[PDB]
Amino acid sequence: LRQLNLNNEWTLDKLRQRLTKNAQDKLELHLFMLSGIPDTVFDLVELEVLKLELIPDVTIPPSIAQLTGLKELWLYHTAAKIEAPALAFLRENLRALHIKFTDIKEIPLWIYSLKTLEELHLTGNLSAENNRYIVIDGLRELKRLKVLRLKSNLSKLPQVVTDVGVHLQKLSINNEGTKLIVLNSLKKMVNLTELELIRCDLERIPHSIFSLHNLQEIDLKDNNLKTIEEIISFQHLHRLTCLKLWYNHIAYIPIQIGNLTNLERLYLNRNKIEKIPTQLFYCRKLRYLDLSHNNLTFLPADIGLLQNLQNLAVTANRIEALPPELFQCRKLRALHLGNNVLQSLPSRVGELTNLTQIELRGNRLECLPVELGECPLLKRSGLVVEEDLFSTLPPEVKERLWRADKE
Repeated sequence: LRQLNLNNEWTLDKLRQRLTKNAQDKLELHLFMLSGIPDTVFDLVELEVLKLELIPDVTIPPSIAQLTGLKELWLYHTAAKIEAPALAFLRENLRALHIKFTDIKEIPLWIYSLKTLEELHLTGNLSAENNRYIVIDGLRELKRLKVLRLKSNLSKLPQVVTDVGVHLQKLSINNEGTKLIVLNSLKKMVNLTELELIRCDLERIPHSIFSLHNLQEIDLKDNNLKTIEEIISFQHLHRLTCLKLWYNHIAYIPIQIGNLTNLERLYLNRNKIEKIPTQLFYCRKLRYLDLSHNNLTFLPADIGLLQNLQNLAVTANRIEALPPELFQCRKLRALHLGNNVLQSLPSRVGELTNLTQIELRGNRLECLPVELGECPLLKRSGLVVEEDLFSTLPPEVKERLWRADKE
């Protein structure tokens, strides 16, 4: 009676109204605090992301096989019970499985029998008595995994993940402040491209990090690096293109950082850098530069050595003037320059053309240069600016911007 009442409550129309999209722009359905899964969910054929959140001991009927495009599946605090035709359609269609848990029994034993599983986030502790990576021992059977996110408060890495890593390309382990014992057991990551140690608290870089030639994304976030000294051995790794060293205790950057040229999204934000050096601007391929929340003494001129740079965020620094060299760069779009000590913007900012978003709530800009109104791609949504200095501008320029906004 409870199941059939659930079917009668949540009809297909309001479910279509409630349909949303995930981060991957895929059709998702967030079922929160439900007694079960209505068959109106399973009557769908175009669903790809079946999200199941806090449903007590549900039993999945076979009609999931009708959901022809089903690829993702979100289990958050949900004990899932499934049958064999469902397992068949998930063995031929399903290539993703997102399991969030706080208990071993919440994790079902069917999820290890998938023949197309490719993306897989296990959230919750996986280390237990006779169950430390033995909850999930069927991850050998899954031979097509490519993404493995583990928010599990983990202390060691299984070798079987290293075996799977012939096809796996992303491993992000969240441990809430627990150090793993790497011991150079990660070198089978030939296909790994994004090693993301979130809140690892390593304070050191093992050789396995700069032994893996396919790594392109390296963020040692919240690892409390007082010093970063292992970038020199990265030149054997030809594929590194983005060093997003953010949210760290990095006190200083050695001048040898000027040796690099090939980075694009150099994000060195949320650090303790005393000043940006000219050496850092020897990197010619930089397209994105985030230096938010630093102790930079000033902004030098060599920031204008970045022609392909698109977004620049030197927010929450001690910066007073933007050089004309920065305005020779035609590709500046997102200039998060706010909460600074900026005295003024030199009129050579009229050279700028592609400015899109700027933040100026804060700073010390005495009055708006009219060149800030000159930027075409910069609209009212992008020009997050004070209103009085905007009113200091001639009314007809404001009218032109308004007409561009509304027509």
